[PDB]
Amino acid sequence: MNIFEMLRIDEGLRLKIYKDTEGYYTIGIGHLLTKSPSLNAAKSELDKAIGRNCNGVITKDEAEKLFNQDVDAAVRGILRNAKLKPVYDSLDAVRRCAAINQVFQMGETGVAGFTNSLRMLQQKRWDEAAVNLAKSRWYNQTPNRAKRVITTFRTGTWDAYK
Ligand SMILES: C=CCc1cccc(C)c1O
Ligand SMILES: [Cl-]
Ligand SMILES: [Cl-]
Repeated sequence: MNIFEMLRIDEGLRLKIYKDTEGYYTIGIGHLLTKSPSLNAAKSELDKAIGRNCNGVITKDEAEKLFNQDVDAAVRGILRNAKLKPVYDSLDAVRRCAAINQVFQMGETGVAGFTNSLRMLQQKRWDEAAVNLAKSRWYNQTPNRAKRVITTFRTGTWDAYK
């Protein structure tokens, strides 16, 4: 298992513009296009991102391409965050995947306000952190997924992803 397989499991793959769980225009492997509720803004965005007029549809290769960039962007976001960097580096590899997933799903922003959890993760207080983590809108809106990630933090193994 690795970060890509992991996130490809959590986000799925779709070749046509779609609305995510928050009702936003997305495509491929969880690639957010825009927050605006205008489809046309979305297609514009899609066009800009691929480098061609897609008319709302892309190839697998194209999705995978966006995906590579996106993973990359997430990690790099982590490492550039003073609050995040230190935690992330304190962790082992599996656990690090869990951190990327959260960041991929919610942004460096969303993750930065998980102060308390962050701290607990840094201290290696696994179960403690796992409980804290659950007390959140994130867990409550996307429970199956949050569950997987949390377990991942808690145990350091890939069991949640079987
Ligand atoms: C709940 C936060 C866990 C966490 C620790 C380190 C770095 C990132 C990006 C992260 O999401
Ligand atoms: Cl792009
Ligand atoms: Cl879910």
